[PDB]
Amino acid sequence: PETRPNHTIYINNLNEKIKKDELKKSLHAIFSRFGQILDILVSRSLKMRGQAFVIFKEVSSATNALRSMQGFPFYDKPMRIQYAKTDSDIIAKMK
RNA sequence: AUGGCCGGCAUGGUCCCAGCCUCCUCGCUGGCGCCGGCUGGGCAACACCAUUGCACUCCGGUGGUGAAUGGGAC
Ligand SMILES: [Sr+2]
Ligand SMILES: [Sr+2]
Repeated sequence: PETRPNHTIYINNLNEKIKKDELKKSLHAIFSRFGQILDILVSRSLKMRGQAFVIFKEVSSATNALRSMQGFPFYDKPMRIQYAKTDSDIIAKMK
């Protein structure tokens, strides 16, 4: 099943050995160029490890980010990027 | 002494220097002889195992101390 365009991109296949704080910092280092980021959500729990949500202010940023960085080698692993299924809370609280 | 508790045995002492050791006051006002048994805390770090997982509620499991020695002064 495919996903529809979204403010938020969902990244998985991330290196699970990286600490939350550093992972957010690094993700920002490479994704900020695509547009203003509202937040980056990372959790190292059993269910949510290896994954991240990057919440852009504009959908065009998310879209550009998804196209350009698909398969990007990151901590020695190719990034897999999709649109999030649903809107992040940060986004609902505006639009 | 050890995260806490006990037993067998060995071993002259107090300082100074260097090297090493550790999940549980990484520190020079901790520790670094032999062997056996009992037991608590915690995944914070570290390691291993499992996990490819769509969140906006912090939240998988297991492991270790079964550790580390030389030199000088009195
Ligand atoms: Sr110790
Ligand atoms: Sr853990």
